[PDB]
Amino acid sequence: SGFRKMAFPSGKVEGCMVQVTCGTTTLNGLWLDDVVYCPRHVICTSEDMLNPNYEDLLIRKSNHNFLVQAGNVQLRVIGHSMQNCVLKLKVDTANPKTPKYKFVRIQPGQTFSVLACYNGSPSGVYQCAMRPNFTIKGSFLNGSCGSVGFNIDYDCVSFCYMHHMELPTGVHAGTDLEGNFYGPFVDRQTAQAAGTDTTITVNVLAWLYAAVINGDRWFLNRFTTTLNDFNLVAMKYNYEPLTQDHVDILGPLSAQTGIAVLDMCASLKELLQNGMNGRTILGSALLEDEFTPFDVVRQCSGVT
Amino acid sequence: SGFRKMAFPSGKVEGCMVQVTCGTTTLNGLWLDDVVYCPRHVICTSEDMLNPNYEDLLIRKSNHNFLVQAGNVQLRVIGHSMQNCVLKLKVDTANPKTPKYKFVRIQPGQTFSVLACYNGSPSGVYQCAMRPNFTIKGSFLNGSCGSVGFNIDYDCVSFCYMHHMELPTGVHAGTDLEGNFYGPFVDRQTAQAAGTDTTITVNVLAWLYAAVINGDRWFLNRFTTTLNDFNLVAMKYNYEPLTQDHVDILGPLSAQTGIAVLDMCASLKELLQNGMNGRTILGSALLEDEFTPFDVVRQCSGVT
Ligand SMILES: *CC(=O)N(c1ccc(C)cc1)[C@@H]1C=CS(=O)(=O)C1
Ligand SMILES: *CC(=O)N(c1ccc(C)cc1)[C@@H]1C=CS(=O)(=O)C1
Repeated sequence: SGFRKMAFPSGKVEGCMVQVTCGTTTLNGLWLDDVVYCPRHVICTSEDMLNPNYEDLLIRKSNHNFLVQAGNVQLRVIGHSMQNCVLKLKVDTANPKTPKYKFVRIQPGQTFSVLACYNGSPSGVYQCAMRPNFTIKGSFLNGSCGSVGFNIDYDCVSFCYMHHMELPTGVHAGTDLEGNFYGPFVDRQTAQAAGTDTTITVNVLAWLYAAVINGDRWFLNRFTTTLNDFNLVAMKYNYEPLTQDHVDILGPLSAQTGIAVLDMCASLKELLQNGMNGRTILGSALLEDEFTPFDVVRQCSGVT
Repeated sequence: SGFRKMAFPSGKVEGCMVQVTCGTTTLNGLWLDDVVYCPRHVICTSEDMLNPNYEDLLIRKSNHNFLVQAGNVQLRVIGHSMQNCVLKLKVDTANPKTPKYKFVRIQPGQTFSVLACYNGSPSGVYQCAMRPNFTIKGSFLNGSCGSVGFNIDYDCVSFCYMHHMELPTGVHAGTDLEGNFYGPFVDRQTAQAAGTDTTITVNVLAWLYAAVINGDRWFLNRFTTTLNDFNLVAMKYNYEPLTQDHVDILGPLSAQTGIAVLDMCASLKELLQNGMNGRTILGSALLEDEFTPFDVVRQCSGVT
């Protein structure tokens, strides 16, 4: 019993973190096989960041300008290329700690673990969601760029995020491992406002199921609703609209608890309309939206 | 910017987790040098748990009854001993992944990371505090016993917790790595009620500092108070009394923010007396008490 915001074990990714230095800019890189992945803005001074031409800036760079350090040992760079907003540094040694891994571009609502690093040394791990405005609510200080987000399925690390930018509102923007930004963000020190931070409705319902499963049941009510009725309420409270796909995805938690998804929607509706009246659910005073149905099932059935 | 419930990177501890099987009971063990540490109740059937005599139960056990499996490889047990409520299994091979480590018995209010394991495989990592009633609010399913809690100082893992018991109220009890329980708990399936779950006042103030540092300042007020006055309010709301030691410990956050600890106490007092009036602090609708001053300073200054 008990329900916790839980990150994947970070070992397999700790073994991939290196320091990348170009001139006097230092940040984190990801060493997988004989390639080191890092944000392309490693080649910028903060002067450069107001309006950089990365193609022009890169022309002044050579293999030997990219200093890569795995712990204390220096890696030899035999090639560099720009892919979208990341650099790929070909090194002459395959990382012997390379896990099985994939690159995946996640959708908003999907959750992942972040290994926050400074100078290629891991400082801590925490759980995130890709927000519906394609920001993440991270914890990232100066030098944390190149820190990566990941899921682990048994032996396989799926890398979904590389950290690039803190927006002036202290939320975070970054790329998949192909260097394509999530959302409309650019690696440029400009005006970039986040859109509406909408709540991930399907994740809140998953978390309500997690609560039922763990004893917290006070918010179960006598009522039901329809997808269309629930959605009117969702709109009013800047909740993502709930689809039949969301209902389907919640089926296993439905089945296990014996609460129809549309009954749980009616419970959520009442919570949106009445607030929690000073009570808590799984030790929280608001509605948590960064547990996926998959996260709840995993944590509620002890998957490794 | 941004503030997150952050666990230590779990790699160094992932490398110490093994499966311990005695008869038909399986749980997690900690492999450090040529010793495997596990809960002594590995030798019990759940029948045994109502009123076990561990000394008598152990007499029927031999080195060869303790099956230890590190991933797929079986370790050979050349010795076993009972220390308080843990077993120490002497194996014939030192763990080549042994980090630098200490055993430390933490005090209530202190926070640590838990690597939740099943069958010696890590499932996830999360942050905890030892509560003032010597419980922790974990997330632990059947087979999670022998899971350990830890802090990391640079290269050194300080192990402070081994998971033993879920109490009937779905909170968790366990031992330091010398097998001594935190609080009055016993490895026995009996009536064991938790005491008052009091809030860790010094940790809440630390978290209020973390909030100031990160932009959330709405709860700063015009008022100050005294240790004695604040403490009257603390008593009423089941907050730990605040000592001069707590004030001293908060000095660095005081200095960095320019808010006297007694001014922040007055802010907390108003929050206790008036609630948050539907507002949030660092994305939370209640007062977080499982960040230590040391945790806030660490996360706010990018320590690795
Ligand atoms: C994002 C990041 O961590 N940094 C960074 C580097 C370069 C640019 C253009 C923006 C941001 C850190 C800033 C200075 S550093 O320590 O070299 C890395
Ligand atoms: C605590 C724990 O994880 N288990 C356990 C084992 C033995 C006793 C007496 C209590 C609790 C799990 C229960 C069954 S198991 O899978 O063998 C381990």
